[PDB]
Amino acid sequence: RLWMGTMAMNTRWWKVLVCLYLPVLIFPIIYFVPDEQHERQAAEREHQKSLNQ
Amino acid sequence: AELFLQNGLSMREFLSLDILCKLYAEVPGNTTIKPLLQKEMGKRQVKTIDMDVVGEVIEELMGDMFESYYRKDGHYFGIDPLPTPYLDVFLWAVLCNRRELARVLWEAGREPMAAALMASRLLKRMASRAQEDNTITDISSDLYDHARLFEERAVGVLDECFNENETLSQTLLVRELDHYSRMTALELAVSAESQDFIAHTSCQVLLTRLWMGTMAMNTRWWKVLVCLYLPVLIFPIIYFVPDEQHERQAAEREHQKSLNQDDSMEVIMRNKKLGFCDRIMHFYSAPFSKFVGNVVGYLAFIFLYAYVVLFNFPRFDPAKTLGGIHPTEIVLYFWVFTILIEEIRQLAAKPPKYIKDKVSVYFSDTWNFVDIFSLTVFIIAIILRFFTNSRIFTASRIILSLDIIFFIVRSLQIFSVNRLLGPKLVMIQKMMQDLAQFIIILAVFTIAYGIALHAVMFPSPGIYARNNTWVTITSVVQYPYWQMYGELFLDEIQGEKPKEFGEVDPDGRWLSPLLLAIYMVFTNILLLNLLIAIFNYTFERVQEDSDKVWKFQRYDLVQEYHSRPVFAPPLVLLGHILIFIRWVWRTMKIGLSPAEMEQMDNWEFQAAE
Amino acid sequence: FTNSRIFTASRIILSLDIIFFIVRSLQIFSVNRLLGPKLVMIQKMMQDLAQFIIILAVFTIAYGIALHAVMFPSPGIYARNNTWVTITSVVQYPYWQMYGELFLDEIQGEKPKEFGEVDPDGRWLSPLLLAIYMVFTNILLLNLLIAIFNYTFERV
Ligand SMILES: *[C@@H]1O[C@H](CO)[C@@H](O[C@@H]2O[C@H](CO)[C@@H](O)[C@H](O)[C@H]2NC(C)=O)[C@H](O)[C@H]1NC(C)=O
Ligand SMILES: *[C@@H]1O[C@H](CO)[C@@H](O[C@@H]2O[C@H](CO)[C@@H](O)[C@H](O)[C@H]2NC(C)=O)[C@H](O)[C@H]1NC(C)=O
Ligand SMILES: CC(C)CCC[C@@H](C)[C@H]1CC[C@H]2[C@@H]3CC=C4C[C@@H](O)CC[C@]4(C)[C@H]3CC[C@]12C
Ligand SMILES: CC(C)CCC[C@@H](C)[C@H]1CC[C@H]2[C@@H]3CC=C4C[C@@H](O)CC[C@]4(C)[C@H]3CC[C@]12C
Ligand SMILES: [Ca+2]
Repeated sequence: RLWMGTMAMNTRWWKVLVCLYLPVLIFPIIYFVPDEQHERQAAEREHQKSLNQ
Repeated sequence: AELFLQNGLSMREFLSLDILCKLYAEVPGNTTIKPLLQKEMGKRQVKTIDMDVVGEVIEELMGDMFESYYRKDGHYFGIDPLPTPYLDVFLWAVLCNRRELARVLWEAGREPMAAALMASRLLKRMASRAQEDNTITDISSDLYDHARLFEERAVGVLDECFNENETLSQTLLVRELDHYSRMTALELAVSAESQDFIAHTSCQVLLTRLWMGTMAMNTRWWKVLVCLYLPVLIFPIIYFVPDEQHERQAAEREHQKSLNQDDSMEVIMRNKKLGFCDRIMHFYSAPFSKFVGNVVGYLAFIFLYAYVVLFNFPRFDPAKTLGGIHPTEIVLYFWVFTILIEEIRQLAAKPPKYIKDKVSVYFSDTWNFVDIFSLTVFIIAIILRFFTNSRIFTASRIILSLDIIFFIVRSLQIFSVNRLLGPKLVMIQKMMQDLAQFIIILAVFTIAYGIALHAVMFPSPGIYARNNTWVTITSVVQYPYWQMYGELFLDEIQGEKPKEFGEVDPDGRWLSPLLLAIYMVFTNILLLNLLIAIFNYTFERVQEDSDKVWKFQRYDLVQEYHSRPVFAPPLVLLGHILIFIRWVWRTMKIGLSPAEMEQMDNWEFQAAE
Repeated sequence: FTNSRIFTASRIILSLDIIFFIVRSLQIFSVNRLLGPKLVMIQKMMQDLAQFIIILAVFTIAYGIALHAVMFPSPGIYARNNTWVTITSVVQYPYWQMYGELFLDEIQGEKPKEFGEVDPDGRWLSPLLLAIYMVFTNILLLNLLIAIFNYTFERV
């Protein structure tokens, strides 16, 4: 996790290699820790809902 | 729940449809099934849970065209009781990941072995679903461990069934189960990758019996080889399953005296008899006879392809008749076209019914890469052949003369039917990883030494500078590599051989052997001996597992040759047409009677107890 | 019978029978406490050697046919016009190349008189195919055979 410092856990080497020299691609294709944590929290709020109605 | 069942609760009366819908309505929230049910009923806009939703989730958790009975049976839509109360409450228990409740409901059930195999499939498939998805919480190791428990239970019931009666247990493995979408227990044990179940003696003996499809157990290869081409010898010397079973029954009737004064599975597992014309077609329909045929045809192909490549592959000239082409090469086109058709029908006959899914499962095993590569490479060569130009003709003959490697290396699959060679060929592919790691480290030392050696021998500008880029780049890689295998270029790297090797710099003449000496210590008597140590370490660990992997792959082998065309290697392409006629007109299991199905359920249940 | 051909057959047959009469000595060596068990261990290792040679033969023949086809084209200027030497060369040269007898001068352009003149495109294909063959033969299979013998030696 410290090796993946403020960056999504499944970001591959080539994606980093492309984004290192093309910093315009840095925003669209690189996911971050807030994004995945927001997704998990947004999902887990929905799982607590009742299955009917 | 266990205590209520075994005191005075009867699940036939208890479980109605509303109770079952109420059970699925009140799933916890922390489980894996809850997101899946929500996602399924999320699409198609349905506010209330029903069994159609649950059926579709169970269908997508078993991908090989599974058909849950909730989607079709009339009892699960919206009084007489439900058909299988114990089963669908057990399915609810395993989908909620409740260990003790699933065990309790498993022990009070009709088919323990099939239910256990379906459970393990469901658990490990939803485990992988939970692992690879971000909007589902990772409880994957718990689900894999629970799947492993049900795998052990399935093997245990099989083992007890085998110890009681060895024949009817093999009949138990090929039962066409009605509650599991017409799918047999062996197919369920293959769907969930259960190597311990398939490696069990009962399954292995069954696979050997299916391999000997409607043919005596001790019919040797040469007897089949003779009878394959001489079909008049098919009746006298080939024994069959009815003959040996008639002999055993006729003997066992005498032992009781006082001492004083497409129907292959049926004829395997019944008391059916074969006439004259039946036991010809049944001989040709056997997987082992198709295998022997395949081997003979394959040998013919390799000798034919080796001849054309070594001796007679001329260039195309329009002046001569037929382009000066020997008939041999046309016979080669014919056989490669036959192999192409075989690979097309191997693609077409996969379990999923989606061309992407067929292709995805078709490229699962690594042989099909080699198959499609070698076939593509061949077609490209024959396309390039006809143009009458020295450069691209040289490209054509080189491409064929290298494709021989892949067609010959493809023989190792027909060698892997053997008990001894099979496991060894699995062990080799498991050692390829350690070889790959070794070559990476070796490449680093090789290139370091190579650049240093070439720089010192041949200075960069000057009198001794070789004025050519490609030979420099290739020499750096070349000479260090051959020096590993004892090809020491001691005359060359020192002063001698000015004409052949090239004249060396005066100070390179004494640096080169010194650098060689150091390189030979760190390469030959360190790394190579370390590679020997790595292989001996991993051989024992791989020895344990590679046998099970070979045991498991015997099913695919038998199932492959069960579906192959009936006719022999010379006419095999003619045989292929009959499958096309059957397909344009528009299997390893038996259907039992209701009385027999009841008897088999009772015997299986007692074995589970 | 006094005839050069069958006399040559006679002396060759005797000069090869010496092998079997000398190898027969290993039974009189097997009365020893130490040499006896070792001679039993050898015959139990012959099975693993047999399996190894089968797999090795498949790689040898694949490489052999490819090598000879590329060096010497099938008809043409560089086609060697002799069937027996072709059949024996396919088997021969790959086999000696296992034991470090790399024919690097021969499979490349040099030695036109001894080995035979090679096709211009075979001159650069042959070392590349050799290099691949040497990886999969010397530093994979032979080391795997060492691993197989050490595994089975304790059990035997
Ligand atoms: C490579 O090219 C270089 C430069 O043209 C050659 O070096 C010259 O060789 C001549 C003849 O021996 C000398 O008189 C010069 O003094 C050299 N030049 C320098 C700058 O020192 C060299 O001969 C060529 N080498 C080969 C092998 O062709
Ligand atoms: C093998 O035989 C072939 C065919 O007879 C010979 O190839 C011919 O060689 C001559 C002389 O070099 C050329 O003029 C012809 O063009 C070649 N024929 C063709 C069809 O290209 C070849 O010389 C013989 N090889 C050996 C080593 O004896
Ligand atoms: C095995 C142990 C003793 C290490 C041996 C290292 C030897 C082989 C190395 C180290 C120094 C090297 C020598 C260094 C100097 C010379 C002088 C001249 O003739 C060129 C080669 C020659 C003769 C080298 C031959 C190889 C060499 C002798
Ligand atoms: C050990 C690792 C680095 C792999 C090394 C592979 C080397 C030895 C292989 C791969 C490509 C091959 C080269 C391909 C092209 C040429 C050009 C010419 O000179 C003929 C041989 C030569 C020089 C080959 C020599 C052997 C070669 C260099
Ligand atoms: Ca295939």
